Amino acid sequence: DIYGDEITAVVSKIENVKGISQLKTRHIGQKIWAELNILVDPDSTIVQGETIASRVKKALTEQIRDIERVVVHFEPA
Amino acid sequence: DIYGDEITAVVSKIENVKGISQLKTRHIGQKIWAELNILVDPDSTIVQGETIASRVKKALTEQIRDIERVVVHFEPAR
Repeated sequence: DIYGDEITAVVSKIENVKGISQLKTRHIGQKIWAELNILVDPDSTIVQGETIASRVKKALTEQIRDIERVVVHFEPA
Repeated sequence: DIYGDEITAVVSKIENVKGISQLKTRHIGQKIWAELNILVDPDSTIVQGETIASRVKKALTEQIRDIERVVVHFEPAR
């Protein structure tokens, strides 16, 4: 959904992501350290999941300002 | 994320919390303001959810005295 936090907004537009099971953010003033767990099709390969995780990472780091750190883990839908 | 883990660790042991959907910590000096959305049984009532969420807010304020301020929201799991 695009009406929640900025990260979830970025991720709602990535077709192959079906959900975020867990979003953890740390804030020291404007600076953001993030850790996410996305849900992808459970019959995806592990390399397919990685690819999507990299896609999400890339999207987040260019679309969102003051990202110090972002890790994306993937998990079955 | 030191408090991240510490928070997750405490909530992990609270009966009827099925998961953490969202954790936000903000550093204000050397104290912490935290905001969590916890996962509870979808078939419980709202007042049972608020009961669980208050148990979490207390466990966290007590066990991590670095945390000045904590808000807990809840929402349904699967």
